Amino acid sequence: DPKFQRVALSDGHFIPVLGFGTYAPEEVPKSKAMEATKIAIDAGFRHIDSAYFYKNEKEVGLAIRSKIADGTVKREDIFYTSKLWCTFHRPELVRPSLEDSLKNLQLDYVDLYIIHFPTALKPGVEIIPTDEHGKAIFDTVDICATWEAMEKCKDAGLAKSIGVSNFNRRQLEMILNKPGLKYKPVCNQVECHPYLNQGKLLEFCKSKGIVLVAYSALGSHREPEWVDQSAPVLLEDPLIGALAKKHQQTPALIALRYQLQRGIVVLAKSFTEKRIKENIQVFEFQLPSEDMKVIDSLNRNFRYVTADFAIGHPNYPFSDEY
Ligand SMILES: NC(=O)C1=CN([C@@H]2O[C@H](COP(=O)(O)OP(=O)(O)OC[C@H]3O[C@@H](n4cnc5c(N)ncnc54)[C@H](OP(=O)(O)O)[C@@H]3O)[C@@H](O)[C@H]2O)C=CC1
Repeated sequence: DPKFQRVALSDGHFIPVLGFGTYAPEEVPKSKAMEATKIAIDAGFRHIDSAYFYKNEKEVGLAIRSKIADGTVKREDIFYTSKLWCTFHRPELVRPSLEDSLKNLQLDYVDLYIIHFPTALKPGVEIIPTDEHGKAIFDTVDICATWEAMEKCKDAGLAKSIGVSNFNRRQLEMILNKPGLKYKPVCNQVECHPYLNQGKLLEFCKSKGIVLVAYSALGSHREPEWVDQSAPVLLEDPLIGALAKKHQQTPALIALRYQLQRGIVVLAKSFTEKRIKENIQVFEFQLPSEDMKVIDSLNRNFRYVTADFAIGHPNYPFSDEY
């Protein structure tokens, strides 16, 4: 079945091309990620994307283990991703954080463990420590030192593959060029959609054998406190709509298909049963090249995720052109 198709990672493992996103706004209970991940697995999703920062790994782990126990899948059929949060970048904190995730999931390994952002923050109890004025407190940690601790996690068997998220081209070169490098990042998970199509970073990643993984491919949750209401609304875009009508699909499906045909691994979050089922219908139609070119005209360098917490940090990723 085409919906189970996978893309080769540089390390010899394989990643399903469509993934299920599990983040939701803080008012949504974590149970809904559990319930939705069960439905996703039933619908045919096998790649599941989470993070320490989402505070949902006990719930997503329960979902996965329930679907292993009712025989819908085996562990090896699931591709689960987690992410190292910025307050754990110090080398001594990386494996213990992954081990905590694994204890919360009740799983023996993750398929993929990635550095969530390139900006280390002060370690401690707070997930985003701040000062008196509500600004985040930075830390100074060499990203290469964090990377070597990620390599040790692969060697320990706790992560089948390792990668990065929200890195720019300069930052990927830092790791690629690290003396002693043992494992190249297998991916770079970044925002990507028709308003931010990532064409330059994609070409760079492809030149280096790194898979680009797209988040906010359906336009995000648009939470205030990360997105100004003046943000363009991807799923209401009238041209995406016209193409959805042309193909007898939906806007969401156009947005997802665009990414698949560019060699991108695309995430899609939905906690609505009908939509979960819809989204995996992306494998049931194709776009012609002329329509791909039209969708390329939508690019406007618009980010739903600016990571304002990290503005002023030396490793802030989004100042460079790519
Ligand atoms: N590495 C990183 O820094 C980041 C990683 N991520 C990952 O990427 C995932 C996806 O990105 P995210 O920004 O969460 O959201 P998406 O861009 O995937 O959009 C989710 C929104 O689209 C809605 N939606 C889903 N499918 C449809 C459909 N078929 N028709 C209409 N609306 C639909 C959802 O509603 P509903 O659920 O109510 O159905 C939700 O409101 C995250 O969950 C997370 O796993 C995201 C941001 C950052």
